Amino acid sequence: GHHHHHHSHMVKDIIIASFYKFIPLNDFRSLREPILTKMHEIGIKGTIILAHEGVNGGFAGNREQMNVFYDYLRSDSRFADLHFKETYDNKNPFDKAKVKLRKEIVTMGVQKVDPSYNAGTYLSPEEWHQFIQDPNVILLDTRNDYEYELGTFKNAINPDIENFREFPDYVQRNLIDKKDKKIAMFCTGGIRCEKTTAYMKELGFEHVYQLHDGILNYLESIPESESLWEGKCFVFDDRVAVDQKLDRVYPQLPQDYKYEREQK
Repeated sequence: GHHHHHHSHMVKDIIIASFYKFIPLNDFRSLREPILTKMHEIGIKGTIILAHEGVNGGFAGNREQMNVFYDYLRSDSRFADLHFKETYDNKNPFDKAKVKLRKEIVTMGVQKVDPSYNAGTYLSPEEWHQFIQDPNVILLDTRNDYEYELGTFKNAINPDIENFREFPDYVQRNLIDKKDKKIAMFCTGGIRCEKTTAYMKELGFEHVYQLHDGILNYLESIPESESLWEGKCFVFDDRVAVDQKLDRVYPQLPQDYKYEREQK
């Protein structure tokens, strides 16, 4: 019933969820207090970002805690189908519960980017695996410089940006003459590519593709022996990065990360 100690079958019994959803939230400001209160009651640590355009977050707890909190979030009909993508550790990688209100759930700094009309641009990990072996594909990391340096897909280009809002300028100065080229984009869990792909499609890019649910989805789906992933995958929490097995890198990476998704 949740009030009895019963250790998980797993040694890594802390669940770390990552999620996002683009859906208009007219009352998004009024959701902050109820969600935050439930995090406090249940003992969830993590950061959830709310905006008019939707929700994004990462948070952690044991299975009993996640059962209660998933159910709570999903009790809003607009969130009934939130997909919590899980990785696991033996430590909670978040220091406290935070809910932030923002202009965007991930800040690219461009006014009318509609991530609807992204239909046809998503590649599953299996499709992606085949797609990005083509040396003629422009394989483009959408992540920040600190992320790229820890690890990336084989042959991936680094846009060398400090913040996601620098991405449109990168497109404008580097890719505008390449609208008819195959361009494949990826990030940690998919959220940034939702905006980059929509933004570029509108600009007239005809062959832009994005890795569905990002690097973490690929690492879970593709066996390590075949994987085109190199190095470690940066994450926006205490773990700093995870390896191909989606485990916290050991020994622990320096935690001047810096972390949370608001800096992204």
